[PDB]
Amino acid sequence: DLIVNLTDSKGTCLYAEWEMNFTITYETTNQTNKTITIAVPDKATHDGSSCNSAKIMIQFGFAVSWAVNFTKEASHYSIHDIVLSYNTSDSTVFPGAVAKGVHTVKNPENFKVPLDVIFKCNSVLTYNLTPVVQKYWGIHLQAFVQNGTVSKNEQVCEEDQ
Ligand SMILES: *[C@@H]1O[C@H](CO)[C@@H](O)[C@H](O)[C@H]1NC(C)=O
Ligand SMILES: *[C@@H]1O[C@H](CO)[C@@H](O)[C@H](O)[C@H]1NC(C)=O
Ligand SMILES: *[C@@H]1O[C@H](CO)[C@@H](O)[C@H](O)[C@H]1NC(C)=O
Ligand SMILES: *[C@@H]1O[C@H](CO)[C@@H](O)[C@H](O)[C@H]1NC(C)=O
Ligand SMILES: *[C@@H]1O[C@H](CO)[C@@H](O)[C@H](O)[C@H]1NC(C)=O
Ligand SMILES: [Zn+2]
Ligand SMILES: [Zn+2]
Ligand SMILES: [Zn+2]
Ligand SMILES: [Zn+2]
Ligand SMILES: [Zn+2]
Ligand SMILES: [Zn+2]
Ligand SMILES: [Zn+2]
Ligand SMILES: [Zn+2]
Repeated sequence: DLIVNLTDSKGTCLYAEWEMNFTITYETTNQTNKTITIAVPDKATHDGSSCNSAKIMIQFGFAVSWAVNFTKEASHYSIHDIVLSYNTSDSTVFPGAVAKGVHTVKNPENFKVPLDVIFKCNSVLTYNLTPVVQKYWGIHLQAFVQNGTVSKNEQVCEEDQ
């Protein structure tokens, strides 16, 4: 139940509510592969998150970090540069991994959301980024919150129709 509620001295400047998990395939011994799913729980930290161009950063243990960009007035703010980094030297989640160190998968998505609204999509957005399947859902989002108060006006993703 990921919640990132960033505030300044005038109120909330960024609100994010969502759920995500990552299905990762990595190489294992004797020329094999292992596929695992990591559900990001809450216990995970949001260090580095900030309200130019407000970002969210999520860390979970040794293994996985995740980040996203919000850039204002690319018409009128873009959700961009979604990046997942995972560390296969962590036996805790990647047991039997051949490769060591960090791997990074980039998401080409560049999504558009109006200002002064809250973006809502409780539905599952799936991005197939081999070797990683990213799933996002239960999303309530507003970057660049004005007057310290989250908007009451909703923009709903098409998947919710
Ligand atoms: C976010 O935090 C502020 C201050 O901590 C609080 O007033 C508000 O209810 C929280 N939730 C939002 C803005 O959705
Ligand atoms: C990952 O998310 C999808 C979509 O919400 C869900 O169907 C699946 O059960 C989740 N996997 C785990 C291990 O929680
Ligand atoms: C699967 O394993 C092969 C070798 O068996 C390796 O070359 C390949 O990179 C692995 N793929 C993934 C997604 O782990
Ligand atoms: C996207 O975020 C990265 C850091 O994660 C930052 O360096 C970059 O400037 C951001 N994108 C834009 C268009 O500013
Ligand atoms: C990856 O994990 C291993 C073991 O947990 C650790 O030695 C290494 O420093 C980690 N790398 C990063 C960039 O966190
Ligand atoms: Zn849930
Ligand atoms: Zn809510
Ligand atoms: Zn905090
Ligand atoms: Zn670990
Ligand atoms: Zn890799
Ligand atoms: Zn590539
Ligand atoms: Zn009205
Ligand atoms: Zn449906």
